[PDB]
Amino acid sequence: MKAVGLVVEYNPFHNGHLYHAQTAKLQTGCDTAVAVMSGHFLQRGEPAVVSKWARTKMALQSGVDLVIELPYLYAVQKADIFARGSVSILNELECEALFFGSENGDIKPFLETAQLIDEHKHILNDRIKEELKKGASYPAAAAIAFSSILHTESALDLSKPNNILGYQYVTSILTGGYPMKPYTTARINHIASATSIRKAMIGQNLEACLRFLPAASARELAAYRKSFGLWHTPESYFSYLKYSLSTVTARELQQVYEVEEGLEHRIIRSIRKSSSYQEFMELLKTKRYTWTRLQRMNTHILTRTKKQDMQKLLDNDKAPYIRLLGMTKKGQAYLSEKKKALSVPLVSKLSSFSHPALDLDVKASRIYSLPIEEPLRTEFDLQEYGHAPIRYDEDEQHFLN
Amino acid sequence: MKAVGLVVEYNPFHNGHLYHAQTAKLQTGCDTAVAVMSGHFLQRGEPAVVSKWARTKMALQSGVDLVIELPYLYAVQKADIFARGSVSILNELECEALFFGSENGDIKPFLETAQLIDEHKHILNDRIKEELKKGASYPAAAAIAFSSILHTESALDLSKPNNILGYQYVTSILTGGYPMKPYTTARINHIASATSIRKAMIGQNLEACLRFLPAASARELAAYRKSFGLWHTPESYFSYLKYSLSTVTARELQQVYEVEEGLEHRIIRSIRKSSSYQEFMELLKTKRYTWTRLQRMNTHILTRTKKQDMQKLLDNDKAPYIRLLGMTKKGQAYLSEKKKALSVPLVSKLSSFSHPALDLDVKASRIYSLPIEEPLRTEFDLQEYGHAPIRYDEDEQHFLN
Ligand SMILES: Nc1ncnc2c1ncn2[C@@H]1O[C@H](COP(=O)(O)OP(=O)(O)OP(=O)(O)O)[C@@H](O)[C@H]1O
Ligand SMILES: Nc1ncnc2c1ncn2[C@@H]1O[C@H](COP(=O)(O)OP(=O)(O)OP(=O)(O)O)[C@@H](O)[C@H]1O
Repeated sequence: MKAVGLVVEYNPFHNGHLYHAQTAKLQTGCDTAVAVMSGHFLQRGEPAVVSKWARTKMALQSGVDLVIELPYLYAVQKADIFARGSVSILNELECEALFFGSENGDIKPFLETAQLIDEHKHILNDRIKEELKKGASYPAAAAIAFSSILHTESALDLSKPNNILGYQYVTSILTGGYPMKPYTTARINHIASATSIRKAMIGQNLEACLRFLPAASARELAAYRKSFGLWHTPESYFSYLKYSLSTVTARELQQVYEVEEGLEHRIIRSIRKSSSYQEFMELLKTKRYTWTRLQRMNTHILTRTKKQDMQKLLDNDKAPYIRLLGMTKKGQAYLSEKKKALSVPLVSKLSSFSHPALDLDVKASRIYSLPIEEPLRTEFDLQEYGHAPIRYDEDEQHFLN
Repeated sequence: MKAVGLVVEYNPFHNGHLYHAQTAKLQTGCDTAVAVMSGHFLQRGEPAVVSKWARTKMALQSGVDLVIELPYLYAVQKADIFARGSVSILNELECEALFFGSENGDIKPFLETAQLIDEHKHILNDRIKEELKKGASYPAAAAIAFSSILHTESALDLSKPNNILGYQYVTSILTGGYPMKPYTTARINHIASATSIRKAMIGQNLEACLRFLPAASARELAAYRKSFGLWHTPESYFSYLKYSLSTVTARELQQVYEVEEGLEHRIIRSIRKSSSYQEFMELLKTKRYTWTRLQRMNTHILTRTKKQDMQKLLDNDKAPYIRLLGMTKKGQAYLSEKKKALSVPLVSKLSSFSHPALDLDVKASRIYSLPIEEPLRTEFDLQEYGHAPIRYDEDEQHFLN
């Protein structure tokens, strides 16, 4: 038996994510779907509207076999590091394939571009050279080099988000040396975006988005809103970011991952007079910082992650551990087969390992749950250490916990 | 001009404080009352019920001519350190008189006990070490070495808080040889304890205290809760203690003022499983910590005040500046008469002067607004800067700002 990897934030799990998990198998030919998922803070820098334990329960019912956490180390990063770490994880798990979405059903222009950029990298990087000399910025210089080779209309659209993610997936397998086959199909009960679906529940109104949500999801959601009493938004953390930037020194704020040299001063001026995450971000955005990148930096400023430590962990060539959130009986079976071949530990309960990348995952949790009104917060906190992998039986509805 | 020094924290200012301010000017023959008081976080360790700005106005309308902030540096401290710098600042302002209420209306056992203990201070450390070398503990060997004297019928229980602080103002004066004469009287439309009042306001009673609280003071409290929607309590900050203990390693928390070696692990461990600030404490209790010492510590954790910060600042034998919060007609002329005499910065606008001890007070003023809901909180943080030091017209009630 053979495995198809999916890189997913599942924010939340909806019918579209279903179209992914089912097409993957049919198109690749693998009877096993393994997803590596961003746990509590995602690639664009925002918190998951629900815990990674809940979203696991949803995915395990909707056709994913193994749910592995994408360590925070790799998860809050722009696409290439995100892809590098997530593709390493799928590599560790011997997935025969990688199934990623774009607005194209075709895996070809991802391929053709990759080599082109793979082979021209010298020409390219020598072409970035010449341009800085003319006094242009680096993004300028980079844009000028790309366009010489890449203005041939291939045409890979490096705008459409998930295509960028596709390119870096294909990229990472290529410089990785992984025996992995990238697949893909076109994105599209017509299906809704995860975004618009989020606004729904955020408006307290989860009823709008139901037909777009698989059944298992709605309950687990309703159960999560019933269990812990909120849905999680970025504005839930503003109060704690405001504490963070209060209790730090501009020398200390310089060392937080993604705070570039000099910005820490602008950072502190803005936060004092910022009455919302919205306003704060409004005072923050620069030419040097995209919207999303600020959400990333702000999340780091939330977990108080230092550059040096982050540099330490990125230097590792492979995922430090395999963090097991959940599994079906196929998942369990696929795992126990390959487990002996896993070269890094397999974490199910947190007492089975100690690594700096994992405290980071645990810390992210302890921060993530802050919005839950006490005592309800503390019950939640028992989960990271408490919650053992969630086990579903595809012979319907058996959770064994 | 003659001024009487008042060492106070008005939380709130009650009938015991109003009587204490009028008898201050009566019994000490001074035309002016100068108060040094804790701004936002106090000696007992807890947050002020209401901002230093408003509590100032319960004082100016109750007979205090001048109000200076006791910096966090001295304010949140053991009673030996607290008394020292309060007295230090009142002597800086050239107060010729000091006035404190007490469980012992008698200064004489205070001047006795003080003059008594130094006469023997060699006899003590010997009986201490003689107990110490015999395996006795610190407070035991001291309680034995101290009960080797003083233990006559005199009482003056220094098991009583007022006698403790009172002995400590007097000690700082004698040991300092200040030209400032100390005064005391016993503790007695009515009069209650600020604490039994406080717990009465937490018990959803305000006008209940109107028997036990003056007009201005009661006028001032309502308009606060009106604007910011709260009275500040220790629990209110619990979420920020969780959050702050959730980012910090053992080593770094180890470096926090008043965190004893190895107590970090217990703290980090205890905060996890505590769904209440009260629960957080019981777990933390070890005989080397009183409850106040544990409350004082939770403050230094919140504000992230470090041992090296503190000891470096505690070391000096003078006060770093005079922060002026507010004043009367009388108070102004006194500040104008003694202005040129101050050997340290008179800080009216915060803009004028920056000092690490000053950095500390503002950091505490930012931590103080945190339970306040925005947009109010963002505006509350305006007060530490663009607030003209308050001024009030003694004769027929006018604030000039
Ligand atoms: N309707 C859909 N059609 C095709 N692929 C989908 C669909 N919904 C999700 N996927 C795929 O599922 C995987 C995980 O999705 P993820 O949680 O990252 O959402 P997303 O596609 O980024 O959301 P959005 O569509 O709002 O941009 C990705 O490979 C994604 O392309
Ligand atoms: N009712 C009272 N009788 C006598 N002295 C008082 C009274 N209230 C306050 N004082 C004195 O006024 C001084 C300033 O007190 P502070 O503002 O520190 O409050 P406190 O003494 O902690 O409160 P409490 O009055 O509840 O003990 C203290 O030294 C205290 O002894």
